[PDB]
Amino acid sequence: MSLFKIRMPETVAEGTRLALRAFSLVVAVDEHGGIGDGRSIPWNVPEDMKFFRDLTTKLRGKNVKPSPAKRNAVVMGRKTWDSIPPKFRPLPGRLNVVLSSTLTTQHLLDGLPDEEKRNLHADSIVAVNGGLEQALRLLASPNYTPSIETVYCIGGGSVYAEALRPPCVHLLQAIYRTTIRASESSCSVFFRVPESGTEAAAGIEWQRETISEELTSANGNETKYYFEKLIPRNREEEQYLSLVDRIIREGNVKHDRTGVGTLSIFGAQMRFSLRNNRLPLLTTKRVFWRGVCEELLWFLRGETYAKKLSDKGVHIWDDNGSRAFLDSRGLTEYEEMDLGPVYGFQWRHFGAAYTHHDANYDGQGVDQIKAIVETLKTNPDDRRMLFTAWNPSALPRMALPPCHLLAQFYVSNGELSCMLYQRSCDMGLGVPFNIASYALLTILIAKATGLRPGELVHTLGDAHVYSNHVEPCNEQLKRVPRAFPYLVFRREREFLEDYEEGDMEVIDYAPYPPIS
Amino acid sequence: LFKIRMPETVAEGTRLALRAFSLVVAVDEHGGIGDGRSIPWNVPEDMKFFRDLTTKLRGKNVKPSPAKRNAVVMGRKTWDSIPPKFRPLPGRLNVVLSSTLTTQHLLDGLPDEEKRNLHADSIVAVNGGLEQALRLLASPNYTPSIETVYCIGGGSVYAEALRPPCVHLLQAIYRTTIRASESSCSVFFRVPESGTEAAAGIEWQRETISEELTSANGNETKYYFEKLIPRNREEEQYLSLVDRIIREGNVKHDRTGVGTLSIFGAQMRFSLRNNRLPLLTTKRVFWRGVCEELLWFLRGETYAKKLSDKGVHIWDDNGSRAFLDSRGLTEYEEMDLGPVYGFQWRHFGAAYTHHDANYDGQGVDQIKAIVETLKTNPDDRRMLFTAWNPSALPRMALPPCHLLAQFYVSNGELSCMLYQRSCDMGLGVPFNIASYALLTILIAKATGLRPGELVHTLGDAHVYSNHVEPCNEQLKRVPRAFPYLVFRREREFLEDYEEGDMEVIDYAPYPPISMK
Ligand SMILES: NC(=O)C1=CN([C@@H]2O[C@H](COP(=O)(O)OP(=O)(O)OC[C@H]3O[C@@H](n4cnc5c(N)ncnc54)[C@H](OP(=O)(O)O)[C@@H]3O)[C@@H](O)[C@H]2O)C=CC1
Ligand SMILES: NC(=O)C1=CN([C@@H]2O[C@H](COP(=O)(O)OP(=O)(O)OC[C@H]3O[C@@H](n4cnc5c(N)ncnc54)[C@H](OP(=O)(O)O)[C@@H]3O)[C@@H](O)[C@H]2O)C=CC1
Ligand SMILES: CC1(C)N=C(N)N=C(N)N1c1ccc(Cl)cc1
Ligand SMILES: CC1(C)N=C(N)N=C(N)N1c1ccc(Cl)cc1
Repeated sequence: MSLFKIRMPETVAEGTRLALRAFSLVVAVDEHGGIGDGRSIPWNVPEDMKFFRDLTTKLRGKNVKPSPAKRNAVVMGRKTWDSIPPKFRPLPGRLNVVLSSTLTTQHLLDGLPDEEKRNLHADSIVAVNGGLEQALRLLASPNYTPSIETVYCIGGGSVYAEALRPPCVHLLQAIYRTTIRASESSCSVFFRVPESGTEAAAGIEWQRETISEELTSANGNETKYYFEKLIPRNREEEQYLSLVDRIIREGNVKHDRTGVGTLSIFGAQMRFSLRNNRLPLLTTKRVFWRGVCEELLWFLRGETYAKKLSDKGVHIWDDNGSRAFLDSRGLTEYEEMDLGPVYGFQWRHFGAAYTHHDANYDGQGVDQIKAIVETLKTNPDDRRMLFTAWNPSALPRMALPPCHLLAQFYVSNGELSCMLYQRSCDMGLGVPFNIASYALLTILIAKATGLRPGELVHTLGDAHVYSNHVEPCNEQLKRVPRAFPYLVFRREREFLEDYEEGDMEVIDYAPYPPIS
Repeated sequence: LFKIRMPETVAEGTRLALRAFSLVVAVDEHGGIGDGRSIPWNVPEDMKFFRDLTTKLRGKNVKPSPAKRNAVVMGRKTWDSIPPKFRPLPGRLNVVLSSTLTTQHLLDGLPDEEKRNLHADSIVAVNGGLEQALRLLASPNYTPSIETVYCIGGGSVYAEALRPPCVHLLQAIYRTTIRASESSCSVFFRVPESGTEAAAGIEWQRETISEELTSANGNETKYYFEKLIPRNREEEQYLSLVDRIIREGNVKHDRTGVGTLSIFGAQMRFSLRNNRLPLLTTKRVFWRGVCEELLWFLRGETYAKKLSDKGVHIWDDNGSRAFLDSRGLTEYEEMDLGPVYGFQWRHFGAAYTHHDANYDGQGVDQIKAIVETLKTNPDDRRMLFTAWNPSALPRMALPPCHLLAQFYVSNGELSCMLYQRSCDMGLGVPFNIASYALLTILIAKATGLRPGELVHTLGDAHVYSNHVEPCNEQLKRVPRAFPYLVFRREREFLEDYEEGDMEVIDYAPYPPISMK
């Protein structure tokens, strides 16, 4: 359509490029915090060693063994790489990234005992002339992201130091620390977690997710040790968990005509950071992001024919798209799964006359989306940049009124912010989905106007919890939220409407398992 | 037929149960009101203070007439204490609580008949306690004619005012403490402590406390004043948001050079229960304008001359032959704004020619439909109306600032959520909280429901650059208790309601900002 469509700008890829890849950290220390006796660890512990081996090699989803197209990487200082017997070098099943200003990828290769091995481990060994940051940077490249599932900082006194301070600390998703109660090993380097509220912690609040019971090693000195997984507390996801909990403890009970019950409160707001490629996909329960992605893209394109979603295996619109339901809405003239002028149609053709989904609508009605894209690039402080699908005229003609019916954009310091207005909000499955959807829209719109993603604000109206969801939503409440993942684009397009779900990839999403 | 008919529960939805009052009292360093047998301390300054506060009216120009005067409530014992030759307290309605004395009884106790008749109007007895007295001053005879009620005494009455239900109605407490040389007392005055059950959620705070004064009564009596008020967290919601904006907002500049400090996304809640009217107290809100424009809105009016003809020129700038022409609205008579606000509320989508046309029946009447769903299916999650119509903004003098509102019904109370895109914290927001509270209250009256809560959601919240100094001044004032809204008479239809049908009682805002 070209002119009917919104042409992505040249900076399209400039304000969304992953600058630094997210990672985790594995480490062992003594009761005093020591980590290494200068070049060695005077305390090799069987259990801890197997743990490091398992943690760093295994992938999310059991039954999938590492391979060259999907594996984990480890980043280590040169002195650490040097402390590994050349015979066990490199650590198998992972991409070994070494920090060195004296050794090149080639040199590390030379170090391996024979040629054969040097060739057999060629794609598993690369040097980086820089510290952690330049390594995390190298990793974010198209070649390693999403290729490398998880990056693990396996250590080195200087790497751990770079990792625990801005900027690399803002990407540290988890800290796995093994504490061995050594009989005496007072080393040199102390590994310490910045305490909450101090300047060092840089605003981050590290809280345990899990702590193991004190254990006894099968080694020679029955050494005692324990494990701990530490994560950067997530206030953002907590807003959500707090609101669900309040609805369950204080919400009002209501049963509709169907006998469908719900607990609910009225009026609420949430904030979600969208900077540096941050996607707020909730962690205490996996979110259907492919479903989320396909539908948002479905929106911006002005679609109304749900079959396109159900063909790509997304069935969120079947119930409300059937013949039976449509007939109950008086839309007996609509093809099955032809919802009418809903969501997207009102976004790109407000007030246009609707007939059937396959008709030509180009140039019809007010294309709100195309004007907001144009105003942001010429008058970013305009206070009237908002779209609505809430059209009282077209409403009866719709399969049903839109739940997320209003959105507004704000600009400050080149950062695109978006406010959302959801009249009805199902906390259990609806709200998380909607948070992902609008987060995506702000990113895609940001990329189209030459701005950086900022924040997503969410205004809830009637936000409920189904009765049939109270218990499972209670189980979930137990879990403490983990760090959010990030989304990257593997390719850009010429027009906003051209983006496909595959063009982007969600990296480092470690959501808790399905509630039992 | 086009107008919204009021139900017969119209008056019951907002009947003023108890009228709001204040309490004046004197105590010694132990909290001794007196030895139950007359206050042993005549501290002249206190007497003139008492006389001044309880007699004068806010209108620093009106004299106490039976049509507009202050009331004074006291127990029989306190009324006896008043020298017969000085009964009743002149210039104030004397309200006496007694289970034996009668309106005629009190009267006869006064000597000469000349005053026994000139004061039949300023004396009245109530056979019951304080709670009954406030319920009696809430009748149409006293509210709003009585500008303010003053519980002036009796240990039994003070105790009642300090406990529910009467406390929830106490606007303030004036307490003078005397350095008592005589401890001859027995009953102690005590303001419930913050957080204790006795305080019933109310947190009493000092607005003012004087320095130690010395009476010219020849005894060197040391004494001091106090003005305690119920903490108004709700207005502090607004005071805080302004502080935050002024303190950390994004300074932007219009294309005309006009400056603003801003933040995007905020929310505020306001209780509309029991005739509570959330009119900020830190700066007087023009209620006569609010009320008239809202009414103007409900009627679906599009002609501002009708509002300017009532001393409300808020739309005179956008009603200019000049402004209008810029908008290309060349064929619009002056002051004809086009299909804005009200028009989209009652006629969404109708084609607009001139404010003269008859629109009855045209477009969608969002208000009607809500009022109906409200009385038959109060749980429906689609009770919201919008003024944001992209196909018709270009024909509007201006696009709506407060563009969307939704309703929610719980326990028979009506709540409302307002969405305002641009928000002038300096003048609009305060005005807009007023309007939508009024709107919510009237909607309740129209649907046999009780006013619940008003939720205010903001988009671009800003403080105009040249308002910093004034707002900073206002921020120094501790918010006072919100006033109450009442209704002298009712109506057969909602479009019929006139500004003079409701009265705003007990509104004691702080004086104008000394903007030198
Ligand atoms: N308890 C535990 O879990 C662990 C303990 N250890 C212990 O720690 C000690 C090793 O720590 P340490 O001596 O700090 O060694 P490291 O393993 O951190 O190696 C440091 C080396 O990494 C390189 N490097 C680091 N930062 C940069 C940078 N910004 N730019 C370029 N190169 C960089 C340099 O290589 P180059 O010299 O080539 O320029 C450098 O000398 C040992 O005693 C080991 O046993 C190690 C890992 C884990
Ligand atoms: N220092 C100060 O600031 C003040 C000092 N005082 C002094 O304190 C003393 C007040 O006496 P105290 O007994 O505490 O209180 P009151 O003066 O309130 O006298 C109580 C009397 O008020 C009436 N009353 C109270 N509650 C009810 C009710 N629910 N229904 C009907 N009638 C009711 C009764 O009249 P009845 O017996 O006829 O039924 C009752 O005996 C006085 O001596 C007065 O001078 C008073 C005010 C202020
Ligand atoms: C096994 C050990 C000591 N334990 C932990 N927790 N973390 C590490 N990074 N380790 C480690 C792994 C490999 C190398 Cl080369 C050095 C230390
Ligand atoms: C003047 C005095 C003592 N002082 C205060 N602060 N409050 C009262 N209510 N007073 C009072 C007024 C009238 C009567 Cl009859 C009794 C006490």
